[PDB]
Amino acid sequence: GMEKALEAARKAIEEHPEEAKEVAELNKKAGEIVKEAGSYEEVAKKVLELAREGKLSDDAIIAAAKGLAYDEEGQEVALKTAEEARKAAEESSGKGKERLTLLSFLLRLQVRLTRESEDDEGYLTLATVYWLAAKIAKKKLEEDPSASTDLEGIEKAFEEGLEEAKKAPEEEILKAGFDYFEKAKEIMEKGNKELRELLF
Ligand code: NA
Repeated sequence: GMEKALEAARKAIEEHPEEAKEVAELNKKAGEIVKEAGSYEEVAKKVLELAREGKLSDDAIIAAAKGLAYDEEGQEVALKTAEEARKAAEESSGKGKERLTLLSFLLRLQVRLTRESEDDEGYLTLATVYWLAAKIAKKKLEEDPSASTDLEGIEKAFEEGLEEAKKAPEEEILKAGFDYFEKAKEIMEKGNKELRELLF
């Protein structure tokens, strides 16, 4: 059912092109900030450390995970940083564990999107559907506290949200796309602003 869900994501991009183009440009800006802050191994280690020390906010982690995964060679580094974040989050607490868990999840999610898309416009369409999956995944974690805050538990909630997202009605995916455009604009504006100050 992924085909029909992509069709509803494309309608949202056609019905709000100015917002979707802003998100796509905010995504390339995150890629530039991370690419230009130094080598991909330098930035990833730096991004992991700042996240482990509670200095990267949730929006700056979203932006860094995108920027580190928008390069094929970066995908290997982003995957390495994902496992390091999970092994560091397991030996951490509070914000350290929480921030590194998001970092681990978002790195692998962005590598997945980047691998499953052939250009930036295919990425924007697929990311719209994953945004609905995340909301469905979040409610699953909110309804069930026992659900593992662990990376392996969030991904299972995401897969369950992704399966339910492919089969959602047209208007549900459509409205989720307009919200993605709205939220991604704010998140990436603050996230890139914060990555800029910390990485240079
Ligand atoms: Na870099």
